[PDB]
Amino acid sequence: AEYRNWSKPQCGITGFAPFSKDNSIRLSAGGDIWVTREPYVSCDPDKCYQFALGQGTTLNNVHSNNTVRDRTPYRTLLMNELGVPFHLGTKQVCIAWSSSSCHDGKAWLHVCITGDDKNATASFIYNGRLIDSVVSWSKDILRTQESECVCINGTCTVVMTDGNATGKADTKILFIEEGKIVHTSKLSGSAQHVEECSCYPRYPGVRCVCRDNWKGSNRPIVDINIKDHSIVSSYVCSGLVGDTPRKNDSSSSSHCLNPNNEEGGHGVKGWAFDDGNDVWMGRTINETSRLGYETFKVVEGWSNPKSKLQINRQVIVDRGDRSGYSGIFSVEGKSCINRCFYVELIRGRKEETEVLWTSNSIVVFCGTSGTYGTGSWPDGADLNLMH
Amino acid sequence: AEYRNWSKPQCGITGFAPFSKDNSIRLSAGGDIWVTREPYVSCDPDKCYQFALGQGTTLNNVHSNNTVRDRTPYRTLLMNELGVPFHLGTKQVCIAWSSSSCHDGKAWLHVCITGDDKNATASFIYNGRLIDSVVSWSKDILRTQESECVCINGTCTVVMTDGNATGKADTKILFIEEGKIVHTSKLSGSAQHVEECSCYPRYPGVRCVCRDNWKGSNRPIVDINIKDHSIVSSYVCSGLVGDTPRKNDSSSSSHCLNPNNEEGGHGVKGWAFDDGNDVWMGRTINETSRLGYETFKVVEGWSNPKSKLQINRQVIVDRGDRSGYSGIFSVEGKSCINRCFYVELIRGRKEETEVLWTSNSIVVFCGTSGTYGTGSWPDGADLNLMH
Amino acid sequence: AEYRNWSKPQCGITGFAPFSKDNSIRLSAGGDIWVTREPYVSCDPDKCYQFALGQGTTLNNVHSNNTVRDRTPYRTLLMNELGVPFHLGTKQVCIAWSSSSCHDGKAWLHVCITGDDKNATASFIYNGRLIDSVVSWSKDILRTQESECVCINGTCTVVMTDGNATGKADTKILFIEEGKIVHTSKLSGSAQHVEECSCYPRYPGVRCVCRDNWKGSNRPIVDINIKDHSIVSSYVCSGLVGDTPRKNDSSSSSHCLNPNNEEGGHGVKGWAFDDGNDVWMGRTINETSRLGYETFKVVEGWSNPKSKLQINRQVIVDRGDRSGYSGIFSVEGKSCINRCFYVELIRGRKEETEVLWTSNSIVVFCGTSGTYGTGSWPDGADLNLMH
Amino acid sequence: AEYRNWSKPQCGITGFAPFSKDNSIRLSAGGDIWVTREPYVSCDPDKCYQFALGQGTTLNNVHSNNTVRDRTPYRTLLMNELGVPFHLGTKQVCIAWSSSSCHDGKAWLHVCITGDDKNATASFIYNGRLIDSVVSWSKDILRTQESECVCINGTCTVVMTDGNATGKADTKILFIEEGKIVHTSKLSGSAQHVEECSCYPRYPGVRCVCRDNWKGSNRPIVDINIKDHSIVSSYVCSGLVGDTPRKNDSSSSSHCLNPNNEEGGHGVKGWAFDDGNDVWMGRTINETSRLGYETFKVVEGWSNPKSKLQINRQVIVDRGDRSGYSGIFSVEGKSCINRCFYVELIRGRKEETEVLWTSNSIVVFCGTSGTYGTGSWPDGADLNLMH
Ligand SMILES: *[C@@H]1O[C@H](CO)[C@@H](O[C@@H]2O[C@H](CO)[C@@H](O[C@@H]3O[C@H](CO[C@H]4O[C@H](CO[C@H]5O[C@H](CO)[C@@H](O)[C@H](O)[C@@H]5O)[C@@H](O)[C@H](O[C@H]5O[C@H](CO)[C@@H](O)[C@H](O)[C@@H]5O)[C@@H]4O)[C@@H](O)[C@H](O[C@H]4O[C@H](CO)[C@@H](O)[C@H](O)[C@@H]4O[C@H]4O[C@H](CO)[C@@H](O)[C@H](O)[C@@H]4O[C@H]4O[C@H](CO)[C@@H](O)[C@H](O)[C@@H]4O)[C@@H]3O)[C@H](O)[C@H]2NC(C)=O)[C@H](O)[C@H]1NC(C)=O
Ligand SMILES: *[C@@H]1O[C@H](CO)[C@@H](O[C@@H]2O[C@H](CO)[C@@H](O[C@@H]3O[C@H](CO[C@H]4O[C@H](CO[C@H]5O[C@H](CO)[C@@H](O)[C@H](O)[C@@H]5O)[C@@H](O)[C@H](O[C@H]5O[C@H](CO)[C@@H](O)[C@H](O)[C@@H]5O)[C@@H]4O)[C@@H](O)[C@H](O[C@H]4O[C@H](CO)[C@@H](O)[C@H](O)[C@@H]4O[C@H]4O[C@H](CO)[C@@H](O)[C@H](O)[C@@H]4O[C@H]4O[C@H](CO)[C@@H](O)[C@H](O)[C@@H]4O)[C@@H]3O)[C@H](O)[C@H]2NC(C)=O)[C@H](O)[C@H]1NC(C)=O
Ligand SMILES: *[C@@H]1O[C@H](CO)[C@@H](O[C@@H]2O[C@H](CO)[C@@H](O[C@@H]3O[C@H](CO[C@H]4O[C@H](CO[C@H]5O[C@H](CO)[C@@H](O)[C@H](O)[C@@H]5O)[C@@H](O)[C@H](O[C@H]5O[C@H](CO)[C@@H](O)[C@H](O)[C@@H]5O)[C@@H]4O)[C@@H](O)[C@H](O[C@H]4O[C@H](CO)[C@@H](O)[C@H](O)[C@@H]4O[C@H]4O[C@H](CO)[C@@H](O)[C@H](O)[C@@H]4O[C@H]4O[C@H](CO)[C@@H](O)[C@H](O)[C@@H]4O)[C@@H]3O)[C@H](O)[C@H]2NC(C)=O)[C@H](O)[C@H]1NC(C)=O
Ligand SMILES: *[C@@H]1O[C@H](CO)[C@@H](O[C@@H]2O[C@H](CO)[C@@H](O)[C@H](O)[C@H]2NC(C)=O)[C@H](O)[C@H]1NC(C)=O
Ligand SMILES: *[C@@H]1O[C@H](CO)[C@@H](O[C@@H]2O[C@H](CO)[C@@H](O)[C@H](O)[C@H]2NC(C)=O)[C@H](O)[C@H]1NC(C)=O
Ligand SMILES: *[C@@H]1O[C@H](CO)[C@@H](O[C@@H]2O[C@H](CO)[C@@H](O)[C@H](O)[C@H]2NC(C)=O)[C@H](O)[C@H]1NC(C)=O
Ligand SMILES: *[C@@H]1O[C@H](CO)[C@@H](O[C@@H]2O[C@H](CO)[C@@H](O)[C@H](O)[C@H]2NC(C)=O)[C@H](O)[C@H]1NC(C)=O
Ligand SMILES: *[C@@H]1O[C@H](CO)[C@@H](O[C@@H]2O[C@H](CO)[C@@H](O)[C@H](O)[C@H]2NC(C)=O)[C@H](O)[C@H]1NC(C)=O
Ligand SMILES: *[C@@H]1O[C@H](CO)[C@@H](O[C@@H]2O[C@H](CO)[C@@H](O)[C@H](O)[C@H]2NC(C)=O)[C@H](O)[C@H]1NC(C)=O
Ligand SMILES: [Ca+2]
Ligand SMILES: [Ca+2]
Ligand SMILES: [Ca+2]
Ligand SMILES: [Ca+2]
Repeated sequence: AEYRNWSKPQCGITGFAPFSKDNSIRLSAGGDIWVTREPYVSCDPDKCYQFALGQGTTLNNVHSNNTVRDRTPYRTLLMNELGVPFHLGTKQVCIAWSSSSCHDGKAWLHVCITGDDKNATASFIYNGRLIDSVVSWSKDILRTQESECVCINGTCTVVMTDGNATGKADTKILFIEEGKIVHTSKLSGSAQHVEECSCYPRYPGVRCVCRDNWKGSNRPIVDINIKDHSIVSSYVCSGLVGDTPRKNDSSSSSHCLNPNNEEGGHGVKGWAFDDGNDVWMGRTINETSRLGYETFKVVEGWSNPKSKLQINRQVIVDRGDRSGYSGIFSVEGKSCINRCFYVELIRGRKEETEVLWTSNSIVVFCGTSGTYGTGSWPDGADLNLMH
Repeated sequence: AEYRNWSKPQCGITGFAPFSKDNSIRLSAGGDIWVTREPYVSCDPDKCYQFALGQGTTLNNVHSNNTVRDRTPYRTLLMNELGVPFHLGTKQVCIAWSSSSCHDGKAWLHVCITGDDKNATASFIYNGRLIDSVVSWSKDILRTQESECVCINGTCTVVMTDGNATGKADTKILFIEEGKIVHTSKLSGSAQHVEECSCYPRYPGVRCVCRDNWKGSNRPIVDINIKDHSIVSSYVCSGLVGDTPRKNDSSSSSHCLNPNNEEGGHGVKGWAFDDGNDVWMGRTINETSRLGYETFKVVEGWSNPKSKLQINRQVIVDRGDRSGYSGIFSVEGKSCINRCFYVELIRGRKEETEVLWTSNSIVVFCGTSGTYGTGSWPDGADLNLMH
Repeated sequence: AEYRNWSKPQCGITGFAPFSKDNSIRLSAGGDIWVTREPYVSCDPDKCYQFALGQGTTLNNVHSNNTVRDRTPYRTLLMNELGVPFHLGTKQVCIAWSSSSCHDGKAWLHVCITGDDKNATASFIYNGRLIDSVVSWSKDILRTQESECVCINGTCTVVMTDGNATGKADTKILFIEEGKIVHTSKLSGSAQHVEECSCYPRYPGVRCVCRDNWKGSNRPIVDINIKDHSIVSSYVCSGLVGDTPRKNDSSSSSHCLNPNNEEGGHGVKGWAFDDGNDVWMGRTINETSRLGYETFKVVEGWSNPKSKLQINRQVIVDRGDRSGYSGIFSVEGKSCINRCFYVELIRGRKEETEVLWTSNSIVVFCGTSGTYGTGSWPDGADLNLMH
Repeated sequence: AEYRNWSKPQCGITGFAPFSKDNSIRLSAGGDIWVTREPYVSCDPDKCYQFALGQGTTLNNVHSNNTVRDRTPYRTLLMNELGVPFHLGTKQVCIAWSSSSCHDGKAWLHVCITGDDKNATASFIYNGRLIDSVVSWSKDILRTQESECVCINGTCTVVMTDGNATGKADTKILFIEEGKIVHTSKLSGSAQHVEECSCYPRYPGVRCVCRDNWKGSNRPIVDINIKDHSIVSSYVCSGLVGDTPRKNDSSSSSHCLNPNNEEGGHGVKGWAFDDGNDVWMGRTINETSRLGYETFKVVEGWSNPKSKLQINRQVIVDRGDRSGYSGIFSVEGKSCINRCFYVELIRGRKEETEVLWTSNSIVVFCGTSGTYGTGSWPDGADLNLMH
């Protein structure tokens, strides 16, 4: 077995085709299913896997009460093959209320953060063995991507943040080899606040589209040179911005090198990627809450901050149904690298009070060069009947 | 590992021997079992697998209400080893309310159709990665075989239909190589309406026996030349016809090249195959509803439209118990290709109103050259006790 | 991989050491567990597997009512690794209300009998594919060993019976190669009635100790020459007889070549094997019902019909707890062949009326050349609490 | 595959990082989970596994009543991959109310003790086959380590004890090769009473830190020469003693070669290991009951009986939550041997009377040479809600 290099061109993409759906919440009304949140997908050279942060409990279970909370000692990283719902046979690969995983061609790396908010620990687990660990450096919720990291040759990059979420924080890029931290780079550039990055290989390096909880609804970009460990950062230029909350499509604006100072203070994990000067992106349909999910291409949106020209829109989750985090993963093919994405479908507290729990299911789409129709693939659970 | 060619003679067949039974519904009264329909079987070079379209729910579950419906966003293709019932550990391999799967000797191909009725998407997934996709062409429920496809050398064929079910529709044969659609052929011949084909390798090509919802109770045949992509079609000549509804065995008639215009408008998935001039077939026992299942050979039934001479009848499901879809799969042996079949055993709405759900179990028989007795292997669940 | 020959000497045996216990019934009071009976054990070159005839239902399930019945269309052969209880993920390898399985070094063979009592079908499944089948020859419950068969070189033997149980029947020995019946030998010798044989390799051939429902409480022996397919039969000489019902140890008698005409009409599956002129055997402790299980060696018991000299007695199940069928399996070691056995622990109807079901758990002991203590390992479920 | 030698240096350790947590009890309030106690961890060259002594029942199950008892015929050794909770699919690898397991690089060895208290049997199972067994020698609860054994070259050592727990007993060290007992050494040295040893490879030999139920709260040490089978024993010198009950840190004393005669009569399984003249150890936080768990290094604590200078303290379980047994396991790396430990988190009777059962979950930490923060990772189940 060989290290991955991702040294192939991105595949031609006219849009996205359905790929997987787990129906986790619907099953949990008649079965023993983990309570989860912050899920993601990542693939080794053979199969794809779905991950999520468990809440140390099943859904039909007294311990699912108050699982809206984000950090407990009971949260672990769950790992299953894509399409296998999180049942009692699921392997808990580490302790974590924030995590990232990736496969370098030979083995899995998991970055797992747990412990106290003001003094958390990141554990680096490679090939099933703990290789390294680092303590929180700003003493304020050390946290990482909640989606897959990227390994090129033998070196994996992962973006971690520590500090005030709605303000100035310390973001670092770690370079990890067989689980060992071999270098640490500070975030550099014009992206001020960066969190929950959705990274993807863009040979010779790594590109990430992130979440800005501070001063903007246009997403930060972080480019990682995996050889000299240099970092450049900016924002997705597209005048159609990708975060939530945001202004409506008439009033919204963006900049290539600065936050847009529109609907700052909040945000959501999301993704985008470049196709020449165009950008492919997803986002919630509703501008203020996490309802619906839509995907489209913005013509010149990767370079033109005034471009509002979208095309190839697809509705993934219709506007009336709940969405959540979303993120990108990459799949190596015969001759090109495809881009896929997952959407977290959050149900429960606080927005829905019929139940006491908070959990999610997922839906997964993959890039295609063929043709496709329309549809909507929501969570589909009836919370009024789950009593 | 090598591509399959199926370049062996069909095995001598005196009838069929019991092979597998899952008891899915009986278990679901005391366990967490998927609600399913439209199941089928297919084998890689080593093991056999059972597939079905899940309904995104278990049986003992509030979400099993109204699962008589055929297309929802929650339906996925379930895949287990043959004999393993669909429990919560079952892998959902794709999103689908219509599907087909086959193994070419190296990896699995899944054809998965989901989305809106008037604008559905077929996803082509090979070796766990999405390779291609195509949109509905007639904007009227793009749909496929609900049983295994067939791969010869590296090329898999699958029959898809789009358009009016009880009338004129557009049926195409797709040629797929490592998940990529390499050619598309239009249905040609005297079979007017063709749906839910049961295909089997008949080297050098592929043969299918299908369902005619339009003008006939004799089953359409489709012959696929896998090299030049040419298509010839006709009907099973046998005066004992294989569809449901149908006329009684005295009044029924058939033609080799035309629908019999008897009990048109309805139908059911089924199968048949040729043994020289004879045809081996199965069908429901009751002429008007899906009750019972019987298998027999019609002497000269593959070529004589007037032949009503059956022999080697076996009762698979006695006349008083519910059956459903059935289909063929092929198993490569040491020196010959065997033919096997599955029978869907449907329970629930609308015909049985004691419950609110609709699901099935299955029973599987394989061709034999030995001897066999008699029996009946129904679903066996007591719906009156499942409250 | 190579065919097994079992061409090693039997290991030195001073008794038996605990090996595995599944606690199936205790678990079923708080989990989804198959209802089973007639279990057995068999090992491929790497691991050991436990088999049983399922009743097409779990225990906590309305369909477990009246599972005292022996033959239904819903019974299947369950197969798990030894120590894994029969949960919903268990593979049902075939349809069967009577079965036998063995591994020849390359793949598994399963002999599976199902269908009507007066017209049953034996299915021969090798390496996951149906290879052969045979119909009942006496039209009276074709039935087989309910324990492992034995393969030497490439040839597996299995003993099947058809006809009146409490009288004259037709017993045949089948020789099976890669699932194909290559020869059939009629039972020959002085063993008149032979059923539910417990066979074990005794190179160059196969030896079986069986159950006589007709005229005796001393167990029949069947020796199978695997090359010329010749059969010799007799009885276990030991004056301490191995069947149930039987006379007390003072009044019991035996013969090497004839049934003892004591407590004829009934019986139970069991086992014994030779150690020079000595016999190692197990049997129920109670003489009339299936209570307790004990193992011992009878000095000269393999050749002396008057020998009542036992030694190395071990209690496996104390006299007050329920036992059932038991049987032998063989495990190839570095330089010798060990002998092990399982005991079925039956609970439920008809003897226990607190519940409506009938099922079993198992306990497994293996031959040892070391030392051992005492104990008792019953089923341990409290049926009064399972309501 | 090759035998393990553990011929690498111990890894540099600044403390311990979180590694795994199973949340077994929280899940059992909404799922079918084994009742267990006395768990441990052990790793083959590829993955780590979690073991425990099952009680032959699940938690939500009438048979979990009175599972505070230590020895029943229903207790079996459960084995799962680390992180997979003990669900109904868990393999019961042997019968045991006391056990030890280890992997020599080629296969697993399990030492399994069951049977009567005054006449128990140890079964030695290697590569899935029973190879040897030995009877109790002092006729008073033959018992072993309840954590992993250690194999160097092809030879595994395991420490077993038989006799009065709160007094003089007979402790032997067994040397096992491919499951066969090849030598037996009597405990020799100044450690009088030795039980439940936590052993770890310290090339060229094996070192164990044990529990003294007799005359001391300082832990016995046993050094095993794996070539000449010689045994030296002593006590952990550290003036901060590792057992429970114990005196407070001001009043406690220790000796290198004698029990401290403080809080004799009781004790708990635990661990420690040497780092030059320093000792790394864990222990309960509360001096008298099994509440809390803390880890630290005692400067010169491996050689100085008066040293009370601790540093690098970490709280594993805060002082108000229940702990239990703990033990060490070793993980071979690229160039060094790491040391990890597990902590049993006991819930239920007798200390907690809201429920009738007694069970545990676990938490696992691994040695690290990086940095870490703080936290507390208790069991987290709410027993008041589990009714
Ligand atoms: C079955 O499924 C398939 C696959 O899913 C479906 O096909 C997909 O359908 C969707 C939905 O329509 C399409 O996405 C939309 O695309 C258009 C852009 O494409 C159109 O316009 C292009 C540019 O045209 C202009 O220039 C050309 C010269 O270059 C000139 O000729 C022309 O007259 C015009 O001036 C055309 O190139 C393009 O034609 C091509 O494609 C056609 C297929 O669509 C085909 O017929 C042609 O042959 C040719 O190949 C095409 O006409 C986007 O406009 C659109 O996004 C708007 O609409 C969505 C709702 O769909 C809405 O959510 C968005 O916000 C956005 O709406 C804003 O913009 C509109 C235009 O500015 C405006 O009308 C709206 O009111 C709204 O304005 C608001 O926002 C803007 C900023 O965005 C702001 O400034 C305003 O103030 C205000 O706030 C979608 O992205 C897919 O491309 C299409 N996919 C494929 C592969 O074909 C199919 O529908 C399904 N079939 C059935 C039966 O269900
Ligand atoms: C911890 O666990 C271990 C391992 O499990 C336990 O050790 C095991 O213990 C069991 C139970 O005792 C033993 O099995 C029994 O074995 C004896 C046979 O062995 C004894 O007798 C041998 C022959 O002695 C005669 O000849 C010699 C000369 O050859 C002469 O010296 C002697 O005086 C006598 O004349 C001896 O060789 C043998 O000694 C050897 O072993 C000893 C250990 O046991 C050891 O001390 C010696 O050093 C030496 O090595 C030994 O004394 C069987 O008799 C016995 O079976 C009877 O008892 C069981 C109940 O245990 C009962 O169910 C059976 O039915 C049977 O009882 C019938 O026969 C008896 C004798 O005829 C009679 O007294 C009974 O009333 C009864 O009679 C009825 O049946 C007969 C037909 O059977 C009928 O004709 C009558 O009319 C009537 O109906 C057991 O098989 C194991 O061998 C032993 N295992 C080992 C490895 O040591 C240990 O007990 C446990 N420890 C603790 C503390 O729990
Ligand atoms: C985020 O997480 C990280 C990682 O977990 C946290 O960092 C860890 O924090 C813990 C908790 O403090 C530390 O463990 C404690 O370590 C100290 C020993 O280290 C201190 O003392 C050393 C010796 O100092 C002496 O000598 C030097 C010269 O050699 C001289 O300069 C000095 O003045 C003094 O005389 C120092 O080397 C050491 O400094 C080093 O480390 C510092 C970081 O801590 C750093 O600032 C320095 O730069 C330098 O590198 C340091 O000052 C142990 O004393 C302590 O154990 C005591 O406390 C725990 C509670 O924490 C208690 O449970 C123990 O029982 C014990 O308390 C007894 O002893 C005390 C001293 O004797 C006494 O005050 C207590 O009352 C008590 O006495 C009782 O017991 C004794 C016997 O034990 C008995 O005789 C008495 O009668 C009585 O019964 C802990 O082990 C970790 O080392 C530290 N880890 C790391 C990697 O840094 C961090 O806190 C977290 N951050 C946040 C914001 O949460
Ligand atoms: C996190 O950072 C934000 C900066 O965005 C801080 O909020 C600012 O606080 C000052 C002083 O109270 C106000 O004048 C500003 O209006 C706030 N800014 C915004 C954008 O609302 C916040 O206090 C920081 N948190 C901590 C704990 O330091
Ligand atoms: C689907 O096709 C059928 C043809 O079989 C159409 O039904 C026919 O409709 C015409 C006009 O209403 C009637 O005169 C015929 O008697 C019908 N034929 C039969 C066999 O019943 C049907 O309308 C078509 N559906 C659509 C949506 O076009
Ligand atoms: C085929 O099945 C149908 C039911 O689908 C049977 O028709 C029923 O017959 C009984 C007795 O004649 C009537 O009371 C019912 O009203 C009928 N049911 C329905 C739904 O129409 C029919 O008898 C079966 N045919 C054969 C040959 O067995
Ligand atoms: C099965 O065989 C037994 C022979 O063991 C038959 O039972 C005998 O029947 C005759 C005639 O009724 C009686 O005189 C004998 O006493 C019976 N023998 C015994 C040992 O009880 C039995 O009838 C046979 N069953 C069938 C269906 O033929
Ligand atoms: C187990 O050993 C202990 C020795 O520690 C025995 O307890 C002692 O018994 C004597 C006589 O009754 C007392 O004088 C001592 O005070 C006891 N010692 C302690 C430390 O409490 C105990 O009896 C032994 N058990 C058996 C069954 O022999
Ligand atoms: C160690 O744990 C024990 C309990 O095992 C604690 O003792 C309890 O203390 C409270 C408050 O002092 C008393 O009300 C209880 O009666 C005690 N319980 C028992 C069972 O004795 C003790 O406080 C703990 N010690 C430390 C240092 O935390
Ligand atoms: Ca934002
Ligand atoms: Ca029809
Ligand atoms: Ca008998
Ligand atoms: Ca002690």
